[PDB]
Amino acid sequence: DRSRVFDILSNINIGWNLGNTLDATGGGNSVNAETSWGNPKTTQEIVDTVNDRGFNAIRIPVTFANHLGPAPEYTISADWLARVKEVVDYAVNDGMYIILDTHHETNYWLKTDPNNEAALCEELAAIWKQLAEAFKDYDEKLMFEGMNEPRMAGSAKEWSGGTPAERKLINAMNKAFIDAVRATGGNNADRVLIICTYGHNSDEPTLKDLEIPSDPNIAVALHTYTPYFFTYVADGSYSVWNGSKKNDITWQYNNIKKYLIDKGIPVVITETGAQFKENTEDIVRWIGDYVGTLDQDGVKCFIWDNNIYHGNGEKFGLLNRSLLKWYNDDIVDAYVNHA
Ligand SMILES: OC[C@H]1O[C@@H](O[C@H]2[C@H](O)[C@@H](O)[C@H](O[C@H]3[C@H](O)[C@@H](O)[C@@H](O)O[C@@H]3CO)O[C@@H]2CO)[C@H](O)[C@@H](O)[C@@H]1O
Ligand SMILES: [Mg+2]
Repeated sequence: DRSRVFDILSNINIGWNLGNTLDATGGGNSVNAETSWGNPKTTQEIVDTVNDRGFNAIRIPVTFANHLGPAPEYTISADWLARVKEVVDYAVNDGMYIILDTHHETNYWLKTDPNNEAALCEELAAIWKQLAEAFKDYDEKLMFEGMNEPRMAGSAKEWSGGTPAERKLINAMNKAFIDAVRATGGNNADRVLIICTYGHNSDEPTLKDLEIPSDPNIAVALHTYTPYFFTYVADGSYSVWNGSKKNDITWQYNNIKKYLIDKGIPVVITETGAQFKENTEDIVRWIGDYVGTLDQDGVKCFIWDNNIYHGNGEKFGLLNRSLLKWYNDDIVDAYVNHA
């Protein structure tokens, strides 16, 4: 019976990622990593704005790698831990629902080599122990997401669910994450712990191989920027949404139902969104089909927002952080009013 996770999650309207921020990897062992990819230092005002618009839930991606001491302790540098805590606290002050993850660890130590299971499991555990300790007293609105898109970068199946041996590794790493957090006690004993598939992929073979922990206070995370060719820019990508491709979303959702929802397993889309391609009207329609699909079973999603809209890059930006204004209110309206 996993109904406690469902009740907690049902309180979310819809979520928002503080993207390209604490996940950013410049600056080395320093708090400047936060601004290394060109975003301003996060403020209470920024979080207020996110919450006030209707995003009562927030994902705070954090890349810890460069702020970790040497193995085997992997001590998180105090300055970095304190800063992460500050940013989390912004959301706590606003009584928001919060996901804390580890993020671009995949650039560093998190390489899904089955033969290195122990070392990977131990490092993940050593990081989450310290995090779980630092957030021991935080209430049930704070959730942990162990990994972000855990995978072997450059591998043939990097972005399509990895290999069978890798997926078994993921199951072991998921288990190590849960184990380390539960062992810290306090509010971490029944805290919602959000696990993931290889690369956060949601294809049937990726889902089929997913070991579901017996721990009843967990949820499964997936990333679905579906369809890829609408949401991203690439050879073969399009910006028109007439509804013809709704099937690609429908098809994928049924697998998620088949393997998770219809077994009573909580599911969360911890990342989704569409890059701006001068196509407000189309994205609004896509949001209707996509989020409306998730709303069929009360599944919540968190929108990726990297604060890139005018300039070059992947245009997932929605909140102009420096002006505390939204880049595109029609798109945002569709998100926050999805119900
Ligand atoms: O999963 C989120 C992740 O997506 C990354 O893009 C991946 C896509 O996930 C994947 O669907 C796509 O597959 C396409 C392939 O790369 C193309 O070359 C072409 O052959 O068609 C495929 C569609 O079946 O690959 C991309 C490659 O990046 C994003 O990079 C990343 O931001 C995000 O986290
Ligand atoms: Mg308690």
